[PDB]
Amino acid sequence: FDAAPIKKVSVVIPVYNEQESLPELIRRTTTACESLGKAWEILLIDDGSSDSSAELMVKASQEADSHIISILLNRNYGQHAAIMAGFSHVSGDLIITLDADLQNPPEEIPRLVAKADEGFDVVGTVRQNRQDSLFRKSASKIINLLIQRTTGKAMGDYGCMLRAYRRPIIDTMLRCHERSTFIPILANIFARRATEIPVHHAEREYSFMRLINLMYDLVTCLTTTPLRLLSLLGSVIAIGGFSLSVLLIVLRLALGPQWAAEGVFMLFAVLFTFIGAQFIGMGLLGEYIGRIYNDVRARPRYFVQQVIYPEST
Amino acid sequence: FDAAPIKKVSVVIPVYNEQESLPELIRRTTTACESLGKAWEILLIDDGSSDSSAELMVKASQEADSHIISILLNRNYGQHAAIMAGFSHVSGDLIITLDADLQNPPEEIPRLVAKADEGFDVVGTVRQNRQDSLFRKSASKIINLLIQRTTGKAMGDYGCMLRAYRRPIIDTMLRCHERSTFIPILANIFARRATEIPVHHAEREYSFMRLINLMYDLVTCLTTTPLRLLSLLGSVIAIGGFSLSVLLIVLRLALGPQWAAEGVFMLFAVLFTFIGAQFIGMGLLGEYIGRIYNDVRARPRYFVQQVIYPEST
Amino acid sequence: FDAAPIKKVSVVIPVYNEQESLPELIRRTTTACESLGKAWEILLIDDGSSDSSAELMVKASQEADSHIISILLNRNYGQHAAIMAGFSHVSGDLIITLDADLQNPPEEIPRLVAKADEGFDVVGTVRQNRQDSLFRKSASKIINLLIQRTTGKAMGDYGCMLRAYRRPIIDTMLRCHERSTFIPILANIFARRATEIPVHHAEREYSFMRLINLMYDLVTCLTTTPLRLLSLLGSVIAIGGFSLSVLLIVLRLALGPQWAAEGVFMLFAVLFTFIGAQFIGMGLLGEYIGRIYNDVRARPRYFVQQVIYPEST
Amino acid sequence: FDAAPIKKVSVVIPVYNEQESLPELIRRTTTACESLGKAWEILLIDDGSSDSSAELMVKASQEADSHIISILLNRNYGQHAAIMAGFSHVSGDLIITLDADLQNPPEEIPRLVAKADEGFDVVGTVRQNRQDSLFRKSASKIINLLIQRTTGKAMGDYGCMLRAYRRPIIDTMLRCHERSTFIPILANIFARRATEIPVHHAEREYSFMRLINLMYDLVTCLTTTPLRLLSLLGSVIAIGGFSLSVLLIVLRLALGPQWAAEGVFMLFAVLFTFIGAQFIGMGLLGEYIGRIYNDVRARPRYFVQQVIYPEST
Repeated sequence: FDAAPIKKVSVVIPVYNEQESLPELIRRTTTACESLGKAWEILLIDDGSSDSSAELMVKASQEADSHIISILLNRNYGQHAAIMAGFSHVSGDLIITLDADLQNPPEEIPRLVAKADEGFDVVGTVRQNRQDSLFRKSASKIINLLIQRTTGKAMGDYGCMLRAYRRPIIDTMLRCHERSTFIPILANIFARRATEIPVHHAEREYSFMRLINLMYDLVTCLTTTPLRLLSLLGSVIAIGGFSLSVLLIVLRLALGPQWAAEGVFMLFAVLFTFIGAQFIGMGLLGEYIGRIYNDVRARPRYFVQQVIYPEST
Repeated sequence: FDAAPIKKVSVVIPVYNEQESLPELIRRTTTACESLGKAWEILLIDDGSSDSSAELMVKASQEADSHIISILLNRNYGQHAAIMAGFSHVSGDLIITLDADLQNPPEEIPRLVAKADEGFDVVGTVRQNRQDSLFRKSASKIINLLIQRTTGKAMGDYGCMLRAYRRPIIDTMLRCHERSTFIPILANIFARRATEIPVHHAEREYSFMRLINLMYDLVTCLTTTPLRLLSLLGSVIAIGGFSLSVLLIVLRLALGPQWAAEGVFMLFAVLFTFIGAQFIGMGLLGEYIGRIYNDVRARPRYFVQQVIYPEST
Repeated sequence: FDAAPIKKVSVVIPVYNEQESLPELIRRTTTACESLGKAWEILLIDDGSSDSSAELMVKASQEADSHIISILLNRNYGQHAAIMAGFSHVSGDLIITLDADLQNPPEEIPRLVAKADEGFDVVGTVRQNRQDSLFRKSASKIINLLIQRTTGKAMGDYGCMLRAYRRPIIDTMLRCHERSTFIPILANIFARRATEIPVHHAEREYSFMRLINLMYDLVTCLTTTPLRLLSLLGSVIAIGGFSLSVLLIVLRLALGPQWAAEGVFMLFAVLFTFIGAQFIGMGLLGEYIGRIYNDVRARPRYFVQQVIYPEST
Repeated sequence: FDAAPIKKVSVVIPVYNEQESLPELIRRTTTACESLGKAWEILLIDDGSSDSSAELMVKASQEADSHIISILLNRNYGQHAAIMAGFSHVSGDLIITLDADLQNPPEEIPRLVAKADEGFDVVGTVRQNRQDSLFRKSASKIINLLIQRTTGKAMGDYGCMLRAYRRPIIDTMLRCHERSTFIPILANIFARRATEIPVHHAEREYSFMRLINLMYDLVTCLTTTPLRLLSLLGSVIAIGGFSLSVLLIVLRLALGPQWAAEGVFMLFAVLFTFIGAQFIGMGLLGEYIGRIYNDVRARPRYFVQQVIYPEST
């Protein structure tokens, strides 16, 4: 929970079939870290590549005066799991995640280090003038609002990989064993102070079905409200059907029969009341189902910064 | 599990942006504790405040001859989590929870200590002549009955913060890791002897949507009966539709056709039978869902007071 | 896993407001145990009684040359929990459970010990000529068949308290932490050899709503089949509606219109197909829900009796 | 994670009432293992047999110069549990599972050992010209495709028992405590390199209801997609009903009334919209239910092969 100036930096980079980009990535990333004036290390994690990426990483770590640690996985498990493997081997005070495709320039690293020295626990980035499609642009805005309400911190670009975390944030994320989650969201759940800064990127150009799968992951990770709306929806339908049934009953007695299908309409009104009550029942199940999920994840409830005892005198 | 007289008292107070009230709270609370004639300590827990509350607490704990312990959290986590942080640092025999807004006078503390010395494990309070709205007043009565049936102990005011717990009660509540719960309810699940006494309070004046959210938390924490009512409701609907279908079939044969829409009515009757069977199915799922929730919470099953072995002679 | 002759016997008796019966229970139970010719102990567990039962138990355990161990609970938790408390304090090779109301004579204890010496891991009892009501008598038969199919062992009377368990059976039941269960059922899940014998009892005369609650507990503890029947039921309804819809479509073209409400009937047939598909969906959820429950309970998968390694020569 | 040549082989064989086949199985299996030129052991696990199988196994293990280890279970628990018992007692580098009914010849063992020496972590088998029924043949093809998509490895015959696993694969499967699963599927989730080879078998001739039960186990073990299809199905129904309702409303105003039952048709269209929304609600529950199941199983997220640190110079 230290707010002291940073002394060492750790860089975490997942690798999966990056044979062509590695020589340039290592050179540019190394130069930027040397300009910090601090101790540093670089972690390369191979996620079961098949294009000689592992051979290059071993050679780099054996090079004279190297600061590169190579972690090799037995097979492909995912980018999220590869990052968590790196978190378990870091030794620095500030942790920075980066992409191996060189979409995010390594030259932006010094800016994040300087911003963190001002006391921010988490430092994010926002890509400027990326000119995405309207559907994707609109979706990003919706996600940003949802994260702001739930976590209290904003996220302009949830999909950007360039971010900085302080060590106390990383240690607690290692205490969360939930399989479905999003690391940037998890950090803001424990962060006290956060900010974002603008960055530039390489020109563009996941798939559509990957995007829709991601929407469910975000919503389930953030809120259980959708299960609450089932009961609200049902109560509206149930009340509407009940009111119409009474109106038809009272209307015909005070005004005599009016339509040939008058009996059929009353039967439908009773049916709609039952349909609404079914939504309430499903929402009733949702209240228990949602609470089971929180207990299963078992996130930490609090973290203590310091305790002050009265003087023994 | 001691019924012996109290020797030390611990006071737990959550703090969140109470800069204006702290100077008066510390003075009044300190005086009342000094009148007990017992050893005492006061715990102040800051839940990520932003109005210089943390600075005052540190100064108070460093004051000469102080009995104040200050616990600082890295960010805001909630009143419930802040209280649990205090429970993990207490050292007394009787634990008292209090509010930092001075709604509940600190001068009532000696009364609770005296009542606990008579052998009661839990001592509650009831606010007199608070003149709440009819909807809120009616809701409190319903909650009191529900808690009485389930726990065997009554609770006139579930929302009052001034309460006393003996150490054996606090230790077991620390063994319950359920995220959604209510501390006063949890205490009565392990208490042998309990009572409530009247108190006075400052004049009044959560929001409406906060109240409805709280109702679900209370019901889910107390009972799984609502999932049982789905099957009962369905059986009534299913039996009604089946009876009407038979009546129409028998009626027309013994009395000939009667209505133009006679065929349509029979189809509706068959439908209502299916609708009821759907409620049974959802209730069937509820039986398993509710039992999963109890196992996940994993509350203690029993506590042993003492064991008497026969004499070795 | 020993099949050796029994050397010591442990008797477990839950107590809850048995002030009048205790003096006779202790005398009769003590005499029967002395006739065995083996070492023995008696455990009395008080489940938060309020009629001086605890005072008598302490006096009995302090009596000269006593074999009685008294376990006192801080409050009432249930008969099932009281029994589990006794299991955690036994020291014998054969464990016998008995009722404190003297409905089951203590004089039947020697018979169970003799039967267990023949090599049976579990020994049960069946009450003769109890002349229960037809509804209760029929329910017992249904439960017996269900337990036979699932466990491979029969149970004539699931409600009889007089039973004997060998130590290896008790130790494993202590490794099952499921809150909702039935001890006699759990024993047969690990027993290799079991039998039942007839006994006599005091003349009769739970409530009706207690009986229906118990039926759900038994079924959920034994099988998940009821969730499978939802899909089977839906497929029948869906196939029926689809067939009728085709018949109406083909029938009218090859035979012209026949009824005024012909269009309405086709709409109902389409509806019934949707209704059936809803049952399939609920059953689809049940497949996952039922498997979650088994993992949460986390019963032992196997127990090893002995391992024979080849001779070192 | 060694790719080194195999030095010792372990054979695991579950036994349940194989009195007639054991003498031939032991002789043939022993000869094949002696031809390998490596150290070897054979494990026989008795799953609560009742036909003198246990007596023969003990005699075999006590025979002079024997390599047979006998593991006896207290009762029948299942073939899957019996295999896991063997995995906990193996001591070799390559693990081979075999059937005691001699359907799979033991003479195929040397082929699997040779194939594993080429660097494959898992080696499977495919039965040739078994001439199964069309329904069973078609089902096998569907399962093979499903496993290929999910695991990245194919499985021609999921039901064949003859397979080889390297030690690193077995150790991790012991870290998966899920009760419902399929061992061959679990191995491919951690394997880097896998292959299958053809084998021959004895001529044929589970039951039908056993086959349908197995289909649910496979699908639940592999994917949660079926819960996603509920929402997709509902959206189609909801959109269709909404479109038809608008068409009827617009059509009649611009073309006047057309049918006597025009009002009834509109009511049905509104109903179908509600029916579809119910499918969405169930799918909404499925998103949470499916994620609870993955956390409960708690499979390992990754395995590290080696870590290369930079030279200290």
